[PDB]
Amino acid sequence: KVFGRCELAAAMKRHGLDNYRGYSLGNWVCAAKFESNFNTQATNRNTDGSTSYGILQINSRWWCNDGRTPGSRNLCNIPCSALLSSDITASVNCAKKIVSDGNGMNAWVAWRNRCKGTDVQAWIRGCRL
Repeated sequence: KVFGRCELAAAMKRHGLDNYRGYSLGNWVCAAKFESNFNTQATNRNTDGSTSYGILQINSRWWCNDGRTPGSRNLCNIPCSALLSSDITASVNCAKKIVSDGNGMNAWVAWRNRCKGTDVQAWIRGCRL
């Protein structure tokens, strides 16, 4: 499913991400914009041979099992395919664990390079929330 900007803001808020570990909703919508372009079905293979999945591009080396990443940890205890669903619940629950890992949202390289330190409030401007 390709989400609208305010539609995704409202689904992320209902799933408890506004201000989760101190990151405002605008951070999360900005990260999804640049990681997947709001598309739940986005997959991208990485250089180490792992693959990143879904709206927030969660990676198969540490977080989900896709059956083709040697020595991967499956920390969210989920098949990576569950992260491509139009219902973002599994993506949000795994992202909560990732942002709690000690490095915060720096774990998402597009957040670090394109969202960190910018007016991220612009991403939810205009939405009825």
